[PDB]
Amino acid sequence: SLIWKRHLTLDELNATSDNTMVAHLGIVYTRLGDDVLEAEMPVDTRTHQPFGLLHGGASAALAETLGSMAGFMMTRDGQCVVGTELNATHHRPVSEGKVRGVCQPLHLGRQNQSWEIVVFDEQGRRCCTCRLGTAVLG
Amino acid sequence: SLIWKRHLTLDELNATSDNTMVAHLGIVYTRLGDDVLEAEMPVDTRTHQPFGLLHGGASAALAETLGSMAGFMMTRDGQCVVGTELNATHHRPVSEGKVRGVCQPLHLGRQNQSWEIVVFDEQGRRCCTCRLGTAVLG
Repeated sequence: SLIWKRHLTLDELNATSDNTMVAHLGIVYTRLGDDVLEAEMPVDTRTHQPFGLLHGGASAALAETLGSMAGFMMTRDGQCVVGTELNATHHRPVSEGKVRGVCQPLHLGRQNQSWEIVVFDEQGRRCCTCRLGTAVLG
Repeated sequence: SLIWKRHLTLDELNATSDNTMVAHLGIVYTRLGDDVLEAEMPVDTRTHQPFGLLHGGASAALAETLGSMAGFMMTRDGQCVVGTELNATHHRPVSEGKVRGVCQPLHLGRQNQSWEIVVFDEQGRRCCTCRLGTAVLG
């Protein structure tokens, strides 16, 4: 079932990243279903931590990016959304290729929402589990 | 697939609650699958907050109870687990009847573990989403 209130295309979605942290990290929206939003991010110099692994901060940023956008797509003209609470558990390390974030809703209220964001490595293994709470300012 | 390393019956599981907070709140283990554990808890004077609704602290207690026991059945003679990090998002209110918590693994490590616990009201509606990290000692 389609849940989105705002109907946009991937090209339009990616156009919002221009000149923001999203583009600075190479995050690209890659899939938009009826009730799910996906984006991929590279594991290189821009998202690395000392030893060469994926920085725990990059995964967090990817999650915050997806939850905010999905939340936005659930609002109507004149409304706005803002990320209020974030938590994340780092299960496994990643050192090469790209990771893929999958965002799905857990609760959709008219005043606030809760989104799940699981991050997988190119082998399909879950490397990070996050949850983001948002507030609608509409 | 069977994940448990300790094999116990629901009868044995409930017997461990004697003289603990689990029994004090009337929590009962109600289902044990290959890779899942469930328990139910009453929504009454024992678990209410001053305004007559289910106390968020009770939902949190049900979750820590579930993740801890599942963590325990994941260890062998001599070893032990301990809850280290817990978070919870309260989505919807409940005031009567009972709630049901469903616990499943997110990550099973030789040293760490991460468990998902979702709590539903009698209508099958999600009322709270939690995640508990646990450490395995030995």
